[PDB]
Amino acid sequence: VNSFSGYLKLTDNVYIKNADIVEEAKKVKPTVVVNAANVYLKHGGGVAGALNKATNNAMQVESDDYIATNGPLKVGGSCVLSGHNLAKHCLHVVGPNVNKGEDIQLLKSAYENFNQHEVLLAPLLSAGIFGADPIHSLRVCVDTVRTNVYLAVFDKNLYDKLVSSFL
Ligand SMILES: Cc1oc(C(N)=O)cc1S(=O)(=O)Nc1ccc(Br)c(C#N)c1
Repeated sequence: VNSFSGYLKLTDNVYIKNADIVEEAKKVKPTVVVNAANVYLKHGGGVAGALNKATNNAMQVESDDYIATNGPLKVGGSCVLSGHNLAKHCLHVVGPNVNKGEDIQLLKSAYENFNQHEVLLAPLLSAGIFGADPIHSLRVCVDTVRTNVYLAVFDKNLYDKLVSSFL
């Protein structure tokens, strides 16, 4: 038994809730929150900017030190950093950004990073301002992640569309 509440069961291991991932992280303080990162860990907008804002920019400060030491991530890759006030850890995962010309096949590789963690709070990857179809992202998630994933979908009209079209 874990502390996630109000989620709809999608599979044996995938759950989905119409909620704001930041407000969810603040309430649950999960072991792992996933950030929809870019390879530079530049948290301007989307989930990244919202998570970073909720950390009072501490996420960005830590991220800049990480990049200065290690260089950029790979598209499809990840790194584990602090969760600051939101979670024990933040798993920064780089899903391909369609609008930037990044290959969509890399979405499966991105979701494979989730399998290194028993339980995660996560957004959908590669959707929103990353430019790919959210129904597709949910399908890849369900077909790739084997650990327990709690998906927070803030967009009300999208949440309903994802549930109603889920096979
Ligand atoms: C409001 C919304 O729209 C879509 C869509 N395909 O239009 C997804 C979402 S989300 O907020 O619920 N989760 C989410 C996940 C990842 C990213 Br990156 C963003 C952004 N930026 C948002």
